[PDB]
Amino acid sequence: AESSLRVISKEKNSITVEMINYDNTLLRTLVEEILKDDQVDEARYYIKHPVIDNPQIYVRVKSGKPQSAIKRAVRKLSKLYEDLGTQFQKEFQRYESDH
Amino acid sequence: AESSLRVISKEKNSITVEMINYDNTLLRTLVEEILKDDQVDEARYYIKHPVIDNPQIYVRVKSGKPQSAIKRAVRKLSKLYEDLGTQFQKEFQRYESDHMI
Amino acid sequence: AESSLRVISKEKNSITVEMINYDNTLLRTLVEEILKDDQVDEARYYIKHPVIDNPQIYVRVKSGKPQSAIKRAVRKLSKLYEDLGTQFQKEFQRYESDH
Amino acid sequence: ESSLRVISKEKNSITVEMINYDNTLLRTLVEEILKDDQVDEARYYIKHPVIDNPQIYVRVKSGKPQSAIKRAVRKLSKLYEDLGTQFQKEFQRYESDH
Repeated sequence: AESSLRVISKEKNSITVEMINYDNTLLRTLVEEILKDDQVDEARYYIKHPVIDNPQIYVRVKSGKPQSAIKRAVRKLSKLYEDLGTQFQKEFQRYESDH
Repeated sequence: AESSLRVISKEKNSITVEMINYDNTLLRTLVEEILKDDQVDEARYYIKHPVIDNPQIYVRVKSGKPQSAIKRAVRKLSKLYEDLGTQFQKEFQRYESDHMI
Repeated sequence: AESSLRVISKEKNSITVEMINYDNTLLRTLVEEILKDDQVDEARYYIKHPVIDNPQIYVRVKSGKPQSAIKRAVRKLSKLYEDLGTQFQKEFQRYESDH
Repeated sequence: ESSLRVISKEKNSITVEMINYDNTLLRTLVEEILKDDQVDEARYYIKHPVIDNPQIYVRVKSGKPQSAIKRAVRKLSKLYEDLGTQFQKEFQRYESDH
C-alpha cells in the first residue's frame, strides 16, 4: 500500500481526485494551501463512506484550470520544504563552523 | 516576508532552533514528522506558549545527533510533497489525453 | 549647534514644524515613515529659502490630530532602532558564544 | 519579523545577513557607520550582486567591527528618541499656550 491517486471526475472548472493511502496531515495541508489561492472558489474533500473509503479532493476555480490550482499548491509546498532544507543545512554549517 | 532560522541552544543530545516568519502549519508538520523517528526522545514546538518573540522548536534524541533528526524529517517532507506532485502531474496528463482506473 | 524644532502653525487637521539643524537623512526618513500611515493625507517639507532657511515639515491628516501622526512615526522609528540594537546584541553574543 | 545573522567574520571585519528589513534602514545604518573614524569600509548589498537577502559588510582600522555596528545603532536610536523628546515637548507646549 503505497500512496496513489486517480481522477474520478472533471467538469467545467472543477476536478475530483481520489487520494489513496495518503497521510491525513498531508491532505489537510494540501487543501489549506489550495485555499490560499485567489483563483480558487472551493477546495475541500468529500467521501461516500468516511471510515472505509479514500477521500476525494474537489477543486473549483474562478479563472484558469482546476488542475493548475492543484499544481500551483503542490509546487509551493515542495519548494517550501526544499528551501527549508537549504536553510537548515546552511545554518547547521554555520553553527558548527562557529563551534 | 522571508523566513529564517537560527540555532539558539545546543546540548548533549538536543537542539533548539528559533523559526522566524514560517507558517505555523509548517512548524507543527515538521514536529509531527520528527516525532515519527525512532531515534527521537522529544520534539516540541513553541508557538503560542510560553511567551516568546518568535516560535522555537526543541528536539532531543536517544541516539545520533539532534540536527540529524531535523534533517531526516525535512528531507522526508520534501519527498512527500515532491512525490505528491509527480503522482498528480502524471495523472492530469494521462487524463487530459484519454487512455478510469 | 543643537538640533531643535518649533511649531510654526496649526489649524484643524494640519501642522507645520520648523526643523533646525537636523540631518537631511533623518528628515527624509521621518517623512517616509509618516507617509506609511493610512490616516495621513499629506506629509512633506516646505522652505522659503532653500539654501538659507531650515526646512519645515507639514503634515495633514484624514482622521485624528496631526501631532499624533508625527508621534506615531517617531515612535515607530525609535522602536525600530531600539529593536535592531537588541537583535545585534543577541546575535553577537550567540556568534561569539559559539566561538 | 526581521532577523539578522553574522555570516562571516575576519580579522578586522564582519558580514551580517539582514532579513526583512526596510532597505532605508540598511542604507541609513551604513551611512551612520561611515561617519565613524575607526571604520575603513562599510557597504550594503541589496540590489547588487545577486544575493538571496541583503548583507552588510564592515571593516575597521581599529577596534572590533561588531563594535562599529553597535556604535552606529545606538547613535541612531538616540537620534530618533531625541527627535521624539523635542517634538512631544513642543506639541504639549503649543497645545497649552498656543
